[PDB]
Amino acid sequence: SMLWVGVVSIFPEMFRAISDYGITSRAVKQGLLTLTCWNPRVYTEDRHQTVDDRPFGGGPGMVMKIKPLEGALADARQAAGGRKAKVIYLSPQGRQLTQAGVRELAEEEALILIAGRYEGIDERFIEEHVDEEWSIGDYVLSGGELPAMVLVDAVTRLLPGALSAEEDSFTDGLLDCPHYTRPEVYADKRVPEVLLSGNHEHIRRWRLQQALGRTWERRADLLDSRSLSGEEQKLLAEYIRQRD
Amino acid sequence: SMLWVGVVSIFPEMFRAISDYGITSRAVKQGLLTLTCWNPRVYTEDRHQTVDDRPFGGGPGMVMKIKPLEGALADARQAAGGRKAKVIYLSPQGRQLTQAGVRELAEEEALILIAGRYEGIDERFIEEHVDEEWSIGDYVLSGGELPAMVLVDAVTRLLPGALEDSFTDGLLDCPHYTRPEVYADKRVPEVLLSGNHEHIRRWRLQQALGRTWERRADLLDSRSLSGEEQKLLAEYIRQRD
Ligand SMILES: Nc1ncnc2c1ncn2[C@@H]1O[C@H](C[C@@H](N)CC[C@H](N)C(=O)O)[C@@H](O)[C@H]1O
Ligand SMILES: Nc1ncnc2c1ncn2[C@@H]1O[C@H](C[C@@H](N)CC[C@H](N)C(=O)O)[C@@H](O)[C@H]1O
Ligand SMILES: [Mn+2]
Ligand SMILES: [Mn+2]
Ligand SMILES: [Mn+2]
Ligand code: NA
Ligand code: NA
Repeated sequence: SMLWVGVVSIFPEMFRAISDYGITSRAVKQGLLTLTCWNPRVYTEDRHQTVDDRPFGGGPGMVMKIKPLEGALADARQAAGGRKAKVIYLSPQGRQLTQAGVRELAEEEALILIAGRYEGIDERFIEEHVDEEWSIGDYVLSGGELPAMVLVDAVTRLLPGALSAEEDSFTDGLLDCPHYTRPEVYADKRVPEVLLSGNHEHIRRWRLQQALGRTWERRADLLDSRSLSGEEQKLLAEYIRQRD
Repeated sequence: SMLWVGVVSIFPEMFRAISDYGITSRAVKQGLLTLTCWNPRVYTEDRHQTVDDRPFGGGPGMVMKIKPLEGALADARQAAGGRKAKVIYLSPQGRQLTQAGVRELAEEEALILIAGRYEGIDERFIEEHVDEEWSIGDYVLSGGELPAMVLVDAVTRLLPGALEDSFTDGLLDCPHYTRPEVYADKRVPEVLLSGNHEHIRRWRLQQALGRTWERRADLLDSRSLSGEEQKLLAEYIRQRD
């Protein structure tokens, strides 16, 4: 396989959402992706120990112990074999996931994703064993399982033969253009005429202007980090004066 | 139920990740959350159950056809009953989901989440039927199913009785420690083992402030840093190598 992924989670069977459905399922079948789970409860000191314990200093919730996690990671590294496995902890305190980040992660041989639960995992585990911390965004979820599946799904799309990933939002810093399909007219709304009767340069130009315009209206910060050209400044100026 | 959620998806089986697990599963059981799926493949009139069609203007991929989506939303809106249902489309082109956004969505009685597939859904469906578009972040996924579950999970945490946070009041969370006191030559900070609530309260606030400053200074700029916090953060900064 092109990419080996090992997931450290207390709910391995949640990962059926990506292993049984979509591109990730197809990539596993096609052999582009190997997906494996490692339950920390199977690695406790003895069968009478929980993965979690009480936080030192008080406060709400439970914290995940270092020993169950350290066991699961050791066993997962062993299964990675000769691959250079990057150990990622899914955390709201990590590097914000972006398409550029997804392209970087898609070049790795192996990835060991650590899906936290409760209030989090012990800092000494992160300090010792985690290579990088990643966030899917600025919000708090109950576990790192949906974030790990978000990472895996975004990365898998970029694997050769998995799917257009070179016609997307955040590829050239722009948002995508609108998409239209049959019928030509639906509920008093017709498909733009350029898509129906325009040539491949008219379509290329209308699609670029719509992408520029949508990015300007919704995600202005995206244009600040992406210096527009003279063609684009003209197409966007036209969009602004014509949006109504 | 406190919150009714209807999901329009071609893979309703994927939603077992939230219906069988955690807080969302617990909230369904506790009756705080009603979760339902509406497969557009059931609102199609052919032998192989088609939801996709070819895009106008050319280019790669398929676009999701209106009729299957029209059907599933109509049926979902009927099931919402007398609830004020907000129709959200999960899109990388929508409003970026943040904790403040999660707090706003948690005040709604009903939500109809539209989980797209392929290259997207027809713009005329979004223009006609969708109230707001939401993104989970600046990256592209193959479908709107993981994003819809991300929304539902973040919102459910804020439902009274479902369960301070890393994006609440500006700051990121402090580090967490548990048993043993010493592991592989690494000991838990002494403040945490001491037992003085004010010492712990101030150390924890300082570590949050410090972690936010180091990693997410942007969060701090858009925050009302008190005299207590300015002092604790100044101390965090000056007392590090
Ligand atoms: N936005 C996110 N992106 C990636 N992982 C997340 C995100 N939100 C929550 N998590 C995961 O969910 C786990 C459990 C969370 N309830 C704890 C969050 C923690 N109390 C904090 O505020 O940082 C975390 O340890 C992460 O693994
Ligand atoms: N970051 C995201 N946040 C919310 N939904 C997403 C996100 N990424 C992809 N999607 C969903 O996945 C569907 C299919 C995507 N492959 C299409 C994305 C589209 N080509 C674009 O660049 O905007 C979209 O219609 C959305 O429903
Ligand atoms: Mn596209
Ligand atoms: Mn139109
Ligand atoms: Mn917290
Ligand atoms: Na035609
Ligand atoms: Na705190």
